Amino acid sequence: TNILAGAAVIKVLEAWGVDHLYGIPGGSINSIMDALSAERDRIHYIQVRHEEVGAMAAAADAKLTGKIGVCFGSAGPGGTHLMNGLYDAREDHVPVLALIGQFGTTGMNMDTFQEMNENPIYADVADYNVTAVNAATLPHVIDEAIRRAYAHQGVAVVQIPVDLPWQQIPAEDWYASANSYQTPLLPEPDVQAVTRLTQTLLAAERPLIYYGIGARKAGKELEQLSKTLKIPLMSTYPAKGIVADRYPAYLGSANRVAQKPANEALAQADVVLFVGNNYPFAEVSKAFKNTRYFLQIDIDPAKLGKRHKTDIAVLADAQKTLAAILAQVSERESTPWWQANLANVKNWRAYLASLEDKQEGPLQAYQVLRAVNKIAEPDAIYSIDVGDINLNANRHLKLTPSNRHITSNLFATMGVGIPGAIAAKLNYPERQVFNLAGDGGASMTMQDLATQVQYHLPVINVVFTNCQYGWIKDEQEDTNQNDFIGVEFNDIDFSKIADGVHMQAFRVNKIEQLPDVFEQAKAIAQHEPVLIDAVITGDRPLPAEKLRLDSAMSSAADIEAFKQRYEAQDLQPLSTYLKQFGLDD
Amino acid sequence: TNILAGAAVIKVLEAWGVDHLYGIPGGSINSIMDALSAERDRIHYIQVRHEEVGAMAAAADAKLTGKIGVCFGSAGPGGTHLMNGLYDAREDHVPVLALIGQFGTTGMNMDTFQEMNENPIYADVADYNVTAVNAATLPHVIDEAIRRAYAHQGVAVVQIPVDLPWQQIPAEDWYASANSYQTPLLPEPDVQAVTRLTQTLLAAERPLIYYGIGARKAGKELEQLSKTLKIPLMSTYPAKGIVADRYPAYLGSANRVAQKPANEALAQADVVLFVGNNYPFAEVSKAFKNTRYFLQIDIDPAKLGKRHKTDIAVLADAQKTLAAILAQVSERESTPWWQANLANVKNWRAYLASLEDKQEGPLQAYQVLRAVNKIAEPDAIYSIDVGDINLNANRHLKLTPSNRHITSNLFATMGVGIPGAIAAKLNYPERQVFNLAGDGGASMTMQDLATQVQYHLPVINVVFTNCQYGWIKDEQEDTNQNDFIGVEFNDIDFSKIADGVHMQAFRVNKIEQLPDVFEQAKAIAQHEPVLIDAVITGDRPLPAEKLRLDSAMSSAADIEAFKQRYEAQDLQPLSTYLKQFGLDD
Amino acid sequence: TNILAGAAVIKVLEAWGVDHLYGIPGGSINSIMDALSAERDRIHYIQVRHEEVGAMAAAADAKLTGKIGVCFGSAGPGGTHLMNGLYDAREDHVPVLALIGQFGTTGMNMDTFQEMNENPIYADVADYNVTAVNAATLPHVIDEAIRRAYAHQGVAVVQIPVDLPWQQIPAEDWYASANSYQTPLLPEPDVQAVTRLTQTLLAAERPLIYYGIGARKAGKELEQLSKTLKIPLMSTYPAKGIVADRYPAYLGSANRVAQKPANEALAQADVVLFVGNNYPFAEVSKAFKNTRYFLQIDIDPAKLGKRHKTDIAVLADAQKTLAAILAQVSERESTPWWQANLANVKNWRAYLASLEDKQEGPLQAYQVLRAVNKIAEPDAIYSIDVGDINLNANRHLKLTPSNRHITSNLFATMGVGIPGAIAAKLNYPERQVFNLAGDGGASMTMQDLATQVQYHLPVINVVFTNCQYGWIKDEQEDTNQNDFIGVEFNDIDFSKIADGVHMQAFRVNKIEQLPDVFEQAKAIAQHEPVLIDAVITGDRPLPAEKLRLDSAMSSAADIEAFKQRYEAQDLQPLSTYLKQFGLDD
Ligand SMILES: Cc1cc2nc3c(=O)[nH]c(=O)nc-3n(C[C@H](O)[C@H](O)[C@H](O)COP(=O)(O)OP(=O)(O)OC[C@H]3O[C@@H](n4cnc5c(N)ncnc54)[C@H](O)[C@@H]3O)c2cc1C
Ligand SMILES: Cc1cc2nc3c(=O)[nH]c(=O)nc-3n(C[C@H](O)[C@H](O)[C@H](O)COP(=O)(O)OP(=O)(O)OC[C@H]3O[C@@H](n4cnc5c(N)ncnc54)[C@H](O)[C@@H]3O)c2cc1C
Ligand SMILES: Cc1cc2nc3c(=O)[nH]c(=O)nc-3n(C[C@H](O)[C@H](O)[C@H](O)COP(=O)(O)OP(=O)(O)OC[C@H]3O[C@@H](n4cnc5c(N)ncnc54)[C@H](O)[C@@H]3O)c2cc1C
Ligand SMILES: CC(=O)c1sc(CCOP(=O)(O)OP(=O)(O)O)c(C)[n+]1Cc1cnc(C)nc1N
Ligand SMILES: CC(=O)c1sc(CCOP(=O)(O)OP(=O)(O)O)c(C)[n+]1Cc1cnc(C)nc1N
Ligand SMILES: CC(=O)c1sc(CCOP(=O)(O)OP(=O)(O)O)c(C)[n+]1Cc1cnc(C)nc1N
Ligand SMILES: [Mg+2]
Ligand SMILES: [Mg+2]
Ligand SMILES: [Mg+2]
Ligand code: NA
Ligand code: NA
Repeated sequence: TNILAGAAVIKVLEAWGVDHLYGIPGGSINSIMDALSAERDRIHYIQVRHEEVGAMAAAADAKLTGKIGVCFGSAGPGGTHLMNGLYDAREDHVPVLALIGQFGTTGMNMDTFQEMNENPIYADVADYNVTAVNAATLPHVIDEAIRRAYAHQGVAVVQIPVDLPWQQIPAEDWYASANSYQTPLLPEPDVQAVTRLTQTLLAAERPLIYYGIGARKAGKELEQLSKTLKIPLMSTYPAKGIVADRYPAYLGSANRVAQKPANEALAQADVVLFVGNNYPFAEVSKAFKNTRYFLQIDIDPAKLGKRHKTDIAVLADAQKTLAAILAQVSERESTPWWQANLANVKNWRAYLASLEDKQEGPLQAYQVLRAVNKIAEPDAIYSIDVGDINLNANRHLKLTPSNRHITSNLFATMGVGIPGAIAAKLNYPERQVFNLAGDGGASMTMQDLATQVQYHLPVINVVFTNCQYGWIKDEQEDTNQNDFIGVEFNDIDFSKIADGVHMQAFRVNKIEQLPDVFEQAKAIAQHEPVLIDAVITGDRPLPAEKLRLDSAMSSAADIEAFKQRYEAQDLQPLSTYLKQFGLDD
Repeated sequence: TNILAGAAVIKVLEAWGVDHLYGIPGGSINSIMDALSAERDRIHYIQVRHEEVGAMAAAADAKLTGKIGVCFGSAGPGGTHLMNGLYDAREDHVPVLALIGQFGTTGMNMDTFQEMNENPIYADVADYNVTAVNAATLPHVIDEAIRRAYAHQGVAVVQIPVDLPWQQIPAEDWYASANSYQTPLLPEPDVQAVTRLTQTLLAAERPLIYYGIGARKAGKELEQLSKTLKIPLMSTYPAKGIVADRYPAYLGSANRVAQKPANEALAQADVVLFVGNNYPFAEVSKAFKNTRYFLQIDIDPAKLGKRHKTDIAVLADAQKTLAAILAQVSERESTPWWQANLANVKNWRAYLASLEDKQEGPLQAYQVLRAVNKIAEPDAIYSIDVGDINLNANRHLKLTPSNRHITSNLFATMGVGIPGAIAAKLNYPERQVFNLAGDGGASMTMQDLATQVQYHLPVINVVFTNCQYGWIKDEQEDTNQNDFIGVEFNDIDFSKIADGVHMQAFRVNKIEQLPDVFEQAKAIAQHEPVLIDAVITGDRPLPAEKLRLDSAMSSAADIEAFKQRYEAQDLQPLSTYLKQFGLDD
Repeated sequence: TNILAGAAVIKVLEAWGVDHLYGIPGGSINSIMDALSAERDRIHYIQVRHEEVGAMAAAADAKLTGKIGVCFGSAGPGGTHLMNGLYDAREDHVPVLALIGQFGTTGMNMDTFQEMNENPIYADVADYNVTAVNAATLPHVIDEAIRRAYAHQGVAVVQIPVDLPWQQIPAEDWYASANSYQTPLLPEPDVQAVTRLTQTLLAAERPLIYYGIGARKAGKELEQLSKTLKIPLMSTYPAKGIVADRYPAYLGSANRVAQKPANEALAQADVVLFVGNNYPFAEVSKAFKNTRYFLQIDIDPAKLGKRHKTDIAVLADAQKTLAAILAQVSERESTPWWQANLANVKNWRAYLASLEDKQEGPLQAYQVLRAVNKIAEPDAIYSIDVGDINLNANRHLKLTPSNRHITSNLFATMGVGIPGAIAAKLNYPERQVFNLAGDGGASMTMQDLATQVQYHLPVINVVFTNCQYGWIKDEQEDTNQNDFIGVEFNDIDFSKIADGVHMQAFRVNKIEQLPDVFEQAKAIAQHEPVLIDAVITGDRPLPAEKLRLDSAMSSAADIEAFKQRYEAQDLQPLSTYLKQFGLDD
C-alpha cells in the first residue's frame, strides 16, 4: 500500500541498472543512506574518503561503460567537493547523476546549520539542476534526471531535502522509465555525399585521416582504408588504441600530447579527412592553415565546420561512413608520401625504443613505461592522471583495440588517476587495471588509495615522482621571464603513503630495479592493490611542438642543442624522408 | 615609463599589506606566477598540494587577523578546487580574494583546452565576480575586488586571461586605494535604550546573557556584568574563550556542540540578553520557546529580531553597550538562580574531569584533550576540523582571552584543520599552533601535511582515529531505521602518512602512553611540525541535547541507561540544584 | 586586406540566410548598428518600440520557418527587455540568436554608466552564453552561437563590448560554417517494435491516437490510420490544424484549452498511442490514470516514458513510424467506440455552431471568431496571444494543413500576438495574417502596433475587449475564497490606440455590426494593417474540464446551472452515446 519515497528512489536506480554509486554520508543525506542500507544486495555503495573521488569515479564509470555514473555529497561542503568530477563529466560529455543533501523542508531558508540555497551552486555544471520539494514526485524527478543525463550526455543534479525520502508515498504510483530506453537506429549516409568525399580524399597528393573517439567503433575500417589507399593515420590523444599502436602508418597525435610524425605530416597535408574529432587546439595552433581541402564526418550537427572551414561535411555515424568509403575503393600502389611517412614513423619508434631500452642508471619515465608494458595484459585498462604522464603514456604505451585508457580529456583535472582506476576495477573485476599518475596528481587524491584497500580493488598504482609539476615547469621555461615558481617542491614517499593506508608498495630510483619490482607488483595485483613509487629524473621530454631538426627551418646551433637535450641525435626531420622519396615541402 | 600589468597587480597586493598567498600554478596563471617570482622578498608565495587547502588557509588568515586572505587556482580544475574554502569564507563572512586563471583573450570562447566561461562558476559564492578584459584596468579591478571583499566581508573573485598580466601599461596610471582604508568611528548607544534594556534584564528572575563572537572585544565587560549582577553566561561555540572557561558561571554553549549546563539553563530562563549572536539553531531547536523577554544587541540591522521576536533590539557595538550597562548597575546579592547554576557547572566540570583523569587503559578522546591541555602554551592557537572534535574540544580545551580557536563555523567543511594551522603558523611564527582533526577530516587534506614540512611550520597535528565518521554514525543511530552505512571504515595510520611526507610522528592507543608522546611533540614543535595519531574508542560522547537525568522528565529505565552509557552516574539534572536553593521549573 | 569585425559579423548572419532582425540601438551597440547600416541592401533591420517585441518576433520567425531568429538589445535595460521573448524561445525550443550591447573593453568592470557584468543575466535562459573579448575571433563566436542554437534548438546569447566591432581584422581569416549546416539525423522505427505496437493498438476496445506537433509532417497518415482502423484522433492544442478540423473523428484537445469530446474520450480510453507529444498536463491532471496500455513514438530519448510508463516506446520519426503502421493494416469494420465518439463530436460541433450563428445582440467572442472564419483565406496565418483567446480560437477557428497558428505554447507569455504577426507578415507577405489577442495581452505590446504601420505590414489585428483578465477571473472563481481581485479593470479603446499609431481601425460591440466591419478590414489589409476592437461580454466560455451534464455524476441543480450559463441545453455527455451503442460508462 505505501513505500518510503527513499526506497522508491533506490528502486529507480536499480531499474536503470546502476550497479554501484559513491559518496560520503551526512545528516542532510541520511534518509537516502537509510534506503541504500536496506538494498546492499542489489546496489553497491562505495564509501570514498573525499567526495571529489566519488564524482570522478562516477564520470569514469560512464567513460568506460556508457552507463550513467552515480555519486552524492551531503549539504554544503559534501556537494561542493563533487565539482572537479562533475566538470569532468560535463567537459567529457558523459552521463552522471549527482544527489546533493539538503536540510529538511521545515528548516530550509531559516539560515540554519550548513543550510543555504544550494540550487545556484550547480546551475553552471549541470544539464538538469533541481531542488526536490515533494516526496510523491521524488522518484519521477530522479528518473527525469537519469533520462536527461543520458539524452544530453551530461550532469544531472538533484538537491534533496532530507525529510522527503523518509515520507510514505503510495506503493503503486511511482515508476522508472528505464524500460523505454533505447539507442537510435541511424540512417545510412547518402551515397552521393560519400562518393564526393571519397573523390576528394583520393585526388589528394598528401592525404591524412585524422580521427577522434567518435570513430571508436571504426578501428577495422580505419586501418583497412589506410593500408588499401596508402593514407597515413593520425588521431587525437584519447583516440590512441582505436587502431593498434603497432600499425606502421599510425603517426600518433598532434600538438603537445603528441608524437613527432603526426605534427610533421599534418603541416604537409593537402587533404585532411577529419572524423569523429573535436580537437581543441585546431584554431589556436593553426593546425590546418596549409590544408587545401578539409573533409568532415561527424554525428553532431553542432560540430559541422566547427574547427575549420569545411569543404564537405557529412552528418553521419563514423563507422557506417568509413565502411561505405571502403566499399567503393580498391588498392592503390605505394606512393612517395606513404613511404616518407612510414620511414618517419620507423625513425621515431627507434628513438622511443632507445629511451625504453636503457638497462642501468638514473631512472627516467621512459623505462618506467617500458616496465608497465612488460607486465601489462593485452586487455588492461589504464586510468591516467594529468601532466607529463599523458605525453609519456601517449608515446610509450603499446595499446590495441582490446585496451581501454581514460583521463580527464578536456577539463583536465589532476587527481583522476586513483578514482578512474577504482571505477575500472569495479566495472571489470577480471581485467588488469593501472593507475598511472604524476606525484602532483596522485597527492591530490592520495587518501583514496585507502578506498582501493577497503574494497579490495587490485589496482596497480604507478606514481611518477619528479618532485615537480613537470608539465607546468616546462611551460614556465617557455614563457616566463623570471625564475621557476611553484613547480619544484618537496618529496613525498608514496610507498610510505601506501603503507599508511595498508597497501603493499615499492619505491625505485634506478633502471635496474624495475624488472623485479614490476614482477612482484603483477603478482600482488592478482588479489590486492599495489603501489610503485618511481623516483624519476627531471629531464624534459622531447617537445613535439618545438622540433629543431630541419636545416631549412632552424639554425645549426638550435639543432645541435635540441639533439643534445632530448637524446635526439638519430632523429631525422620529415623533410629528409620527403626528399628521399622525391618530394618537396 | 611602462610596467607589466602583472607587476602592478602584485604592487596592489603589497599596498594592501598582503603578506602571503596560496595556490598552484598552471599555464593559464603563469603570468601572475611570473610577477610573484620577481617579488619573493616582499610577498610570500605558499605552494599548496591541493587548491582547496589554499582557499581554506586564505579564509583562516582572515579569521585570525581580520586581514584579507588571498588564494588562486589555474583555469578550470584549479579554480573549482577552491570552492570549499570560498564557501567557508562566504559563510564565515571573512574577506578573501581569489584569482582564477583563464586562457588568453585570443583563445577565449574558441572551445580550446581547459577553456570555458568561468564567470558563472563563481557567481553564487562571490560578493564580487568578474572576468578582466583589459591590462590597463587590471590593477584597478584587483584593488576593487579587495576593497569590496573588506567592505562586504566576503569573497571577491577575478578571472584573469593569462595574456593581460604580460602586457605593458603606463607606469604612472595605476594606483591602490589601500591608503584610504579605515575602520568606522561608531556612535555610542543611546542612554535611553540601554537603560530600558538594563531594567528588563535586572527585573528577570532567571536571566542569562547569551553572546556570540560579535562580543569578542567585550570579554572583560561580560564577566564583570555576570559577577556583579549574578547572571550566568552562555555562548555560541565559536565564542568559547572570549570569557575564560575557568569562570565559574560560564555555562558553555547550547544544542549539540554544547555543554549540559547551558542547555538546561536556557530551557529555564525568563529573560535572555542575546548579544553579537547569530546562533543558527535558534528557530529549528525552539531554543527560546519558554523565554519571556528577548533583548538583543547587534551591529548589523539585518540581524535585528532575526532569531526570535525581540522586545528590545539595540543597534550598536557589543563592547560599548555592555560597558554602558555596566556603568549604570551595581552589586546584587547572590540569588537561588545564581547558586543553582554555579552548582550545576561544578557538577558538570567534575564529570568532565573524571573522563580526563583516567590514567590507564583504552584511549578515549577525553584524555587526548587533557594531554593537549597539559602541553599547551597560554596563548596557543587551535585550528579545529569538523566532527566529534568540535564537541570534545568545546568541552575539554581550557581557553582564555589569550587563545584563538577557529573552525569552519557554519559551512562546516571537513578538512579545515590542516590549512587553518598552516595559516595560523604563518601569521604567528612565535605562537604554538595545534591542528585538532578527526581521521575523516584529516584524510581529506592529508597531502598538505607536506606543506607544513616544506615551509617549516611547526604545527602540532593531533588526529583522532576512531575509524568512523563519528558525528554521522551517531546521527544515523538517532534517525535511521536500517543498519549503519558509510560511517565505519578502514584504518589509516597517520604516523605512516606523516613519515611519507617527512614529518616526525607518533601513534598511540593507550592512556598511559600520552604523557611521554605529548612531551616529545611539544619539544619537536619548537622547530618542526609533528603529528600524533591517537587511536581512540568508539564511545559516543554524552549528548547534551538528549539528557536523561531528570525523574520528572524521563523514565527511570531511560536514566539508568543514559548514566551507564555516558559514565554519567554522578551527574545531576539542573532541577536538583533548582530545588536545593528553593526554586521550581 | 582588412575588414571591420562588425562587417565580418554581418557577413556571418548573411551566410546563414538571415533575412531580417529586430532591436533598438544604443551607444553600447552602435558599432553593430554601423555594420548593419552598410549592409542594408542585403540584410533588413526591423526597429521595434520595445525590445521584448524584438525577441518575441525573433522566436516567432523560428516557429514559422525553422530559420534562426535574430534580435538584439543595448547594454543593461535593452537586453533585460528581451527576456520574455528569449524564455519563450527556450520553452518552445526554437533557435534564437540574441546579441547584447556592452561598454568597450577599456571601460568594463570600471562601474561606469549602464555597465555591469552582463553574462550572469543570461545564464539561465541560454544554451550558449558568452561575452566576446577579441575582435578577430568575434565572427567565429557568432558562427558558433548560431550553430549551437540550431543544434540544440534554443537560445544563444553573445554580449559584445562595443569597441570590438570597430576594430580591423584580417579580411581572409574569418568564415561562416553555414555551408556545412545539417539538421539532426532522424532515427528509424524498429520493424518488430512497430508490429508489436500495431497489435496492441488493434487489440484495444477503446483506442485513441493522441499526437502533438512532433507529428506535424504526418497529417495524411494520422487521418488515414484513423479512417482505416476506426480510431478517433485527439491532439495537443498546438497540433490543431495538422489534421483538418472538419475531419469527423477529430475530438480536439484535452484539459482547458480543450474540447469536450477529447476530455471525455481520454477518460474512457484503454489504449493511447502518444506520438510526437509532450503534453505538460499529463501527470498533474492524471490524464492517463485509467489507461491500460501506453504506446509512445518520439524522436527525443529524453521524452520516452516521461509522461506515463510505456508498454512500447519507439525512438523514431513520427511520420515514418505512422506510415509503417498504416502499411501493415487494412480496413476495419466500425465499432461501438467509434460510433459513440462520432456522435459526441457532432453534438459538440452543433453546440459551437449555435454560438457562432447568432445574428444579433451583445457581441461575444464566439461570433467574432465566426467573422474571422468568414474573411479568412485557406492559407491564413494566426498569431495568437495568451488567455481566453487560446481556448476560443482552439474551438472556433476552422484550420487545415494549409494554415499556420502560433502562440507562446509553454512559457505562455502574454503580448506575443503583435510580434508573432509582425514576424508572420515579414516571412509571408502574400499570406493573410491575423493577430488575435485579448485586451490584457494586446495592452502589454500595444506600442508595436506602430511597427506594423512603420513597415507597412498588413496584419489584421482583432482585440477581444472584456475589460478583464478573463482567464484569471475564472481561475479565481474556481479557487479563491474572497472576492475577485486584479481581474477586472478599466476600458482601453484600441480603435483610438490604433488611430494614435496611424492605423485604420473599428470598434464594435454588437453581433450585427460584424459582417460589414470585417469586410472592410479584409480589404484594408490588402495594403495596410487594420485593427478591430471587439467589445465582448464577460460570459465565461464552457469549461471542458468541469462538465456538468451527466446526471449519474452531477446534481440536477449543477446540470441546470451549467446548461443555462453556457447555453448548453442541447449538449449531451459522452455516456449518452456510449449507452446508445451498448457500452457502459
Ligand atoms: C594534459 C592534457 C593535454 C592534452 N593535450 C592534447 C594534445 O596535445 N593533443 C591531443 O590530441 N589531445 C590533447 N588532449 C586531449 C584533448 O584536450 C581533447 O580532449 C581531444 O583532443 C579531443 O579528442 P576527440 O576529438 O577524440 O574527443 P571529443 O572532443 O570527445 O570529440 C568526439 C567527436 O566525435 C563525434 N562523435 C561521437 N560519436 C560519433 C559517431 N558515432 N560518429 C561520428 N562522430 C561521432 C562527437 O560529436 C565529437 O565531435 C590533452 C589532454 C590532457 C589531459
Ligand atoms: C560540527 C559543528 C557543529 C556546530 N553546532 C553548534 C552547536 O551545537 N552549538 C553552537 O553554539 N554552535 C555550533 N556550531 C557553530 C555554529 O554553526 C554557528 O557558527 C555559531 O553558533 C554562530 O556563532 P556566533 O553567533 O558567535 O557567530 P556569527 O554567526 O558570526 O555571528 C556574529 C554576530 O555578531 C554580530 N556582530 C559582529 N560584530 C559585532 C559588534 N562589534 N557588536 C555587536 N554585534 C556584532 C554579527 O552581526 C552577527 O550577528 C557548530 C559548528 C560545527 C563545525
Ligand atoms: C494559455 C494556454 C493554455 C494552454 N493549456 C493547454 C491545454 O489545456 N491543452 C493543451 O493541449 N495545450 C495547452 N497549452 C499548450 C501546452 O502548454 C503545450 O505547449 C502543448 O500541450 C504541448 O504540445 P506538443 O506536445 O504538441 O508540443 P511540444 O511540447 O513542443 O512537444 C513536441 C514533441 O514532439 C517530439 N518530436 C519533434 N519532432 C518529432 C518527430 N519528427 N517525430 C517524433 N517526435 C517528434 C518532441 O521530441 C516533443 O516531445 C496551453 C497554451 C496556452 C498558451
Ligand atoms: C594540464 C594542466 O592544466 C596541469 S598539469 C599540472 C602538473 C601536474 O603535475 P604532476 O606532478 O602530477 O605531473 P608531472 O607533469 O609528471 O610532474 C598542473 C598543476 N596543471 C594545472 C592544474 C592545476 N590544478 C588542478 C586540480 N588541475 C590542473 N590540471
Ligand atoms: C558536520 C558535518 O556535516 C559532517 S561531520 C562528518 C564526520 C567527520 O568525521 P571525522 O572522522 O573527521 O570526525 P569524528 O566525528 O571524530 O569521527 C561528516 C562526514 N559531515 C558531513 C560532511 C561531509 N563532507 C564534507 C567535506 N564536510 C562535511 N561536513
Ligand atoms: C495563462 C496565463 O498564465 C495568464 S492568462 C492571463 C490573462 C489574459 O488576459 P487577456 O485580457 O489578454 O485575455 P482574456 O482571458 O481574453 O480576458 C494572465 C494575466 N496570465 C498570467 C500572465 C501574466 N503576465 C504575463 C506577461 N503573462 C502571463 N501569462
Ligand atoms: Mg610531478
Ligand atoms: Mg573519525
Ligand atoms: Mg481580457
Ligand atoms: Na585530498
Ligand atoms: Na508595453
